[PDB]
Parts: sequence; structure tokens; C-alpha cells
Amino acid sequence: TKKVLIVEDNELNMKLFHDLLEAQGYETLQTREGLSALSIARENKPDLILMDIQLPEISGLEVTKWLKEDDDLAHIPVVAVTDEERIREGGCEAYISKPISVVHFLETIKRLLERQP
Ligand SMILES: [Mg+2]
Repeated sequence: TKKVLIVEDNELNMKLFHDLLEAQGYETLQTREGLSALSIARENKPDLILMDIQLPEISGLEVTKWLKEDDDLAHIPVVAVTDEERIREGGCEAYISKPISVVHFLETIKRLLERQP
């Protein structure tokens, strides 16, 4: 079972993302803070990180920089939730905007998570 770490401070968004991912058979890890996301990523080794760029305490792009600078976390694909240019240059594999399209969201995640070795 693949694990997705969701970094989102808003309760409603966190719940939507969790529900959608769980319905696909994925397990989720959850946090509202950027620094904690880094700690959780090392402790659990998620397969993908969904990160809200507009966190209240820190920029998601700065958190992504720390991720890419860590040899054990750099390979984990990061999908930004919000730009397209900044996010790409920031190290994120894809971007999802709100109001989010359920199918676009799931297709994006699945394409990154469900590939052959
Ligand atoms: Mg936010």
C-alpha cells in the first residue's frame, strides 16, 4: 500500500484529500505544518507528498527545498496545492489548483504513484 503525506492546514481541504486518496486504496499521513512534514517524511518514508504552498507559517516551496536537499527524501514526488512556473522550478512534479477537479487531482497523483519499477 502506497502512502501519501498530506501537508494542509485547512481542515476541510485535508478531509477532502484524505477521503479521495483513501477511496483509491492509499494510506495517508497528515499534518498542518511544514516543519512537521519533514519529520514525518523521514519517520515514515511516504511515496508522495501533497503540499499546500500557502501554509500560514511557512512557504511550501521552502519546505520542498529542504526535501530536495535531503538524500533520503529527494526522490519523493511533491505535488503542490495552490504558480505553475514557480512550483516547477521549486522541485514540484505537478500542481493542483482549487477549486480542485477530483479527476484531475486523482489522475495526477496516480500517474506519479502507479508506475512500473
Ligand atoms: Mg493554506
